[PDB]
Amino acid sequence: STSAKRIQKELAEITLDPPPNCSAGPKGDNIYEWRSTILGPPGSVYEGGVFFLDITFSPDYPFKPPKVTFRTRIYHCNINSQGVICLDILKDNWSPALTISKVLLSICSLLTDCNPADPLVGSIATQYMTNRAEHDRMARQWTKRYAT
Repeated sequence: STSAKRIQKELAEITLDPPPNCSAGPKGDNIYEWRSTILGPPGSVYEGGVFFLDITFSPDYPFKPPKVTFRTRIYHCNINSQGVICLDILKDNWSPALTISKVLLSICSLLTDCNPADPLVGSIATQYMTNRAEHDRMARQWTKRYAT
C-alpha cells in the first residue's frame, strides 16, 4: 500500500543514515509500530539520559503525521506527563514531504533547544525564562531519576 511502502523506504533510509544520538525501527513484524531510543544531547541538561519513544504510523501515512510520544518521563516545556510532544510538524505543519527521520531530528533538536514561547507545560516554560538555573537543575535531576 502507499503506507507500508513509504514506511519500508523510510526504514531503509534511517537505518543507513540515522539521526545523531537516535535510533528507530519496527517493534516487530507489524511495520506500523516503531520504537525509538534517543540519547540526551551531549552538552544538554538531558545528557546521559536514555529516552524511549513509541511511534505509530497511520494506514494513511504519509498524509497523516506519525503519532510519536515519549515513554520516558522528561522535564521539558514541550513534552507533557503523558509524553505528548508539542511540535509543529507532528500536528498542523506536517506534510507528506517529511519523513520519520526528519521528525526524529526535530525532536532531538527540541531537546537541545526547547520552545518556551510555544509551550505544552507553561510552568516549565516560565521557569526556563525567569530562573534558568533552577529549570536546568530540575531537568538534570529528572534525567538521572527517570532516564538512567
